[PDB]
Amino acid sequence: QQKKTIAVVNATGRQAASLIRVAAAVGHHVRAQVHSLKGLIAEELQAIPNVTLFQGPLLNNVPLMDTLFEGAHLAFINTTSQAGDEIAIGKDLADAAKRAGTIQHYIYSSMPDHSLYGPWPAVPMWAPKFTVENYVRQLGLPSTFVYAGIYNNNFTSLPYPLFQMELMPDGTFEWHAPFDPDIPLPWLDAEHDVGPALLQIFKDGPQKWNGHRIALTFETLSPVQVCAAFSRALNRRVTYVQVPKVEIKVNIPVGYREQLEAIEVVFGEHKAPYFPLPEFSRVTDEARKLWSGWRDMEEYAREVFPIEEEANGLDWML
Ligand SMILES: [Cl-]
Ligand SMILES: [Cl-]
Ligand SMILES: [Cl-]
Ligand SMILES: [Cl-]
Repeated sequence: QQKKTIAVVNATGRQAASLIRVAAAVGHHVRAQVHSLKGLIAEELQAIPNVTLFQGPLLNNVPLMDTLFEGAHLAFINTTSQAGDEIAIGKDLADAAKRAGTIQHYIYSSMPDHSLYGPWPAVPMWAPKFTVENYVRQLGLPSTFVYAGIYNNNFTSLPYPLFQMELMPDGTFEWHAPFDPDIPLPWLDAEHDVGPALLQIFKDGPQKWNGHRIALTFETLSPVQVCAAFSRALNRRVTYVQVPKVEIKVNIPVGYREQLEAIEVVFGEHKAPYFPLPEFSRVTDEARKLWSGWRDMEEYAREVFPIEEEANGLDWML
């Protein structure tokens, strides 16, 4: 009954773009911030009638935030550490949403602070989000926090850290990571499943979800199980190899290296849970109730992975 307007930031990011596409298709008007209008996705998103893009930085730009929230009733916020000041930006956005007065439900995409649950270090790009989560909880605005599982499409044969599905000379594939071969990890098809799940949270409403933490993951798989889904999907031998240090074969930003080293220690060295919150110990229950049509790792490897690889210029799929 009159779809409410949704405000979003980082519009071209996976989580935001997924929500935007489905929300607009069902009638929601969307107000989305993007750092720049250029780009395959930004251009794709601005061509959707129900969507309006507002280009500019979030860093020290509250005015843009006030503009974004004007006339909005719902918000889905996901920040990045890129411009630095992620905590600051997250608080400014929450304050801007409160000030707009019209936001009835504010969803923030949070991550754990591992050092709170054991003799473990805080993963640099995750812990900050939890801080923002604590802040948002204090605002007199209904809020819900989603914890995203590992994206299925992090996988690529390009020489990128942690999630390379390396193509060997013999046509076989190998995934090398510090993750214990058998401890199940939480996965997520961002493209297809983030959008529908977030929309159901909005449909259910703030009385049901105010204050809740939801694990946005629809299936748990150990690395060994992931490789077998790929092997089964591509009819190729795909095997997992546990490695102490992440193989970093290309140059990466300083902050990303620190993130990876934290990962070597937390999952490699300590074998700590991905979601170390007591609430998340099935961890997939709520997510599946929210969106029944979620896709698994085998469908990704077989139906999307080949196309994404060809799009990146790879030829193994001929
Ligand atoms: Cl609505
Ligand atoms: Cl438009
Ligand atoms: Cl509150
Ligand atoms: Cl490089």
